[PDB]
Amino acid sequence: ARSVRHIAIPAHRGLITDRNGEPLAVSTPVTTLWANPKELMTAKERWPQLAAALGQDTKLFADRIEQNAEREFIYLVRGLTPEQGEGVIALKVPGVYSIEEFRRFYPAGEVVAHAVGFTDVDDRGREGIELAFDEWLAGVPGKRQVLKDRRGRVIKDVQVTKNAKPGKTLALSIDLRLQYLAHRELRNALLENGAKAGSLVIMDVKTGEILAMTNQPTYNPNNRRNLQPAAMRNRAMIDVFEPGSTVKPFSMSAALASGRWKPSDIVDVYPGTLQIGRYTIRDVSRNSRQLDLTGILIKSSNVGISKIAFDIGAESIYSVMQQVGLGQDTGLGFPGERVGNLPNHRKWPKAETATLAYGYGLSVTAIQLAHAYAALANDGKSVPLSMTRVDRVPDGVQVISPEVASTVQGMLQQVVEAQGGVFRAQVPGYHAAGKSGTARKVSVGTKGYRENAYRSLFAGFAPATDPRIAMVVVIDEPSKAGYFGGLVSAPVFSKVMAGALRLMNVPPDNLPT
Ligand SMILES: *C(=O)[C@@H](NC(=O)[C@H](NC(=O)N1CCN(CC)C(=O)C1=O)c1ccccc1)[C@@H]1N[C@@H](C(=O)O)C(C)(C)S1
Repeated sequence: ARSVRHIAIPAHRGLITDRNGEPLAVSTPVTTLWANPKELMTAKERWPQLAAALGQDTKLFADRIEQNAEREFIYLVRGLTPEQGEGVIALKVPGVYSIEEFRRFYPAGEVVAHAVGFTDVDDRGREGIELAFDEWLAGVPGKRQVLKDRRGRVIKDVQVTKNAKPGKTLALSIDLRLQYLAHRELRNALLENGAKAGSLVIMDVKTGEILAMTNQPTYNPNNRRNLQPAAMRNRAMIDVFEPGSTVKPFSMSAALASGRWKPSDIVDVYPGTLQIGRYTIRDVSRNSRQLDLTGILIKSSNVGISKIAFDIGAESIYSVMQQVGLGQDTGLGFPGERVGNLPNHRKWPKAETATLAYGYGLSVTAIQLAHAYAALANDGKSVPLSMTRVDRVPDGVQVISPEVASTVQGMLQQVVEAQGGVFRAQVPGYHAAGKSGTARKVSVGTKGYRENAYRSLFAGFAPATDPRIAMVVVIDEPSKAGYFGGLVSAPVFSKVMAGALRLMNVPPDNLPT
C-alpha cells in the first residue's frame, strides 16, 4: 500500500524591528535533514561517511537507524545552515531528505530580551512582545502533497494545497542605540554597586514612546540552556515598588495647585522629626531649621512635605498622583504588567496622609514613574504610553497646569544643580532636572521594613529648558559603594541621559559645561 502524504510548509514569522528598522527578532532559514530508514538500510556502506558529515559517532549513528529500521521517517539533525544541509545532500546518500525550516533569531540577545521575549519550539510567543503580538507576528503554514511508495521513498511532490503566508512586521518604539547604551550602563552600575536587580526606562516626553527599557538580571534568548526564572522578568513593567521621595514633586504640584502655597513659603522642619500618634516621621539630612519649597525637594525633607500635606489634605495629593497615572492602567497590555496601587481610604488620618505624600503606602512600576515624570516635563500634558513606534504625536491630556508644571520643573533643576543638591545627576553640556529617592525595602516574612536593604531611585528629565526625555533608574539592594539614590542611581542617569541626548541630536542648552 503506497500513499499520498500531506506535509507542512513552514510560514515566515513577522519581523520585529526597533523604531528605525534595526531587526530585533527574525525568522532565519535553516535546513532539517530527515531520513527514510528503509531506504538507508539499502546503503549501509555509506553510513560511516554520513555519520562523520553530521559529526556523530559511526556506531551510535548506526544504532539509531537500526533501532528505527521499521519507520519510514526519522530526523537526522534539525536546524543546519542552508549551506551545510546542501553539502550533505550533495553526497547523494539514498534515503536522505532535507526540508527548509525557520529559526527565530534575536540579534541583540540579552540587550532586549525582556521587552522582546521569545517563542517556543513550535514558534508560539511565550514572553514579551512575541507573546503580546503573537497573532500579528504569526504566519499561517502551507500544506503540500507528496507521493510515497511502498517503502516510504518520495517519488513526486505532487502539489501545493495551500500557500504559506508570512506574519506582519512590527516596529517597536525602542531605539536600540539608546537601549544598547542603557543596558551597558545599568549593568555596570549593578556590578560596581553589588546590586541584585535594576531597571531603567527612557521615554520620549512629547510622544509617549518608550525609547529604551532594560532590566538586570537578564538572559540570552538565543540560548536558554541554563535559564533561571528570575532573569526573565521585565521588572520595569511587572515589578512594583514604593516610589518614596520621587513622588514629592507631585505632592508639591498639588500644593501649588491648592492656592494655599507659593514657592517662597518657608516651612519649619526642626528638629528633623515630627511625632504623630505612635509613628515618627524622620528626615535623614538634619541640618537646616527651615526650608523654602525648593529646599524641601533639594534636601528631600519628609517632615517638610508632611506639613504641606497636612495643610492641603490627602485628596488633593491622591488626585494629582492619579492624574499623572500612578496606580493607573497604562494601556500597553504588556504581558504580566502591573497597575500598582494608589490606596483610597474613607477618612485619611495624618499618618497615611504624610506617608502618601512622601511615597509609601502606594506602589508603582518604573514605567508609570517615568510616565508621570514625562507629564511634568511636557508642561503638565500627559501623553499615553506606546511601546510601538508612533506615527503622529498624539493628543495629550493637561493633567497639571502649565504654570505649576513650569514652576516644579525649575525646582527640580535646582535639585540637581543647586549647592547641596544631587550633583552626580548632572549631564555635561545640558541642564537637567530630577529627584533622588531612597527606600527601605519591605520585610520578607513580616510587615514593616528592612533595617539594611535599600532600593535606590532617580527620576528626571532633560533638557530643562525644553524637555525631550524622561528617565527612571531603579537599583535594588546595592551593597558596595553606598545606597542613597543620589550616589547610586543619579550617576547612571547622568551618563545615559548624556548619550541619549547626543544620540538624538538635541542641542546643548548649557554650553558652560
Ligand atoms: C526619599 O526617598 C527619602 N527617603 C527616605 O526617607 C527613606 N525612608 C524610608 O525608606 N521609609 C520606609 C517606609 N516608612 C514607613 C512608612 C518610612 O517612614 C520611611 O521613611 C530612607 C530612610 C533611611 C535611610 C535612607 C532612606 C529622602 N530622600 C532620599 C534620597 O536619596 O534622595 C534621602 C536618603 C536623602 S531621605
